[PDB]
Amino acid sequence: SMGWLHPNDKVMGPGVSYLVRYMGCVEVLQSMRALDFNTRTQVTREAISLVCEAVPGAKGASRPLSSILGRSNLKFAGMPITLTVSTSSLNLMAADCKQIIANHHMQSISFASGGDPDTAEYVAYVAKDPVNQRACHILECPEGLAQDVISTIGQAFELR
Ligand code: NA
Repeated sequence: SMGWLHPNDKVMGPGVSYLVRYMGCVEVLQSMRALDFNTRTQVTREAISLVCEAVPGAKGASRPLSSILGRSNLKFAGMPITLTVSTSSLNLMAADCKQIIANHHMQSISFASGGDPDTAEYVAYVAKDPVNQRACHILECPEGLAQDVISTIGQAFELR
């Protein structure tokens, strides 16, 4: 119930893997450091809402915070992946266990959070990549794993 869930060497070395469902991303148009924590949390909650209302079968299924949240990218939304969380990156690998959906360098991650009780299986993180710029990426996790994922993302960030 307290503290990191995995040995530090594991997170620093190969990373920790999870099976989750990538749910797409939502462009983020302000630096997270310019916003208060409560606002950061609202942005992630709303990004989760945006993707869940579009992607069929999403467990969590005018808009607020349109100054901060922009367009959705649904190209890879709904796809099962292996997420590998390490000190180098968040690595997102497709169901063939070959194709890389995304590899978000850890140094590019500027916020991570869960949802609320209605979206408790979701993880949101704000990253940069050359495709999506600053965007909020959404993962739908199996029961139990969302908090593990969020904790381990922090562990990786800190150990980097
Ligand atoms: Na390493």
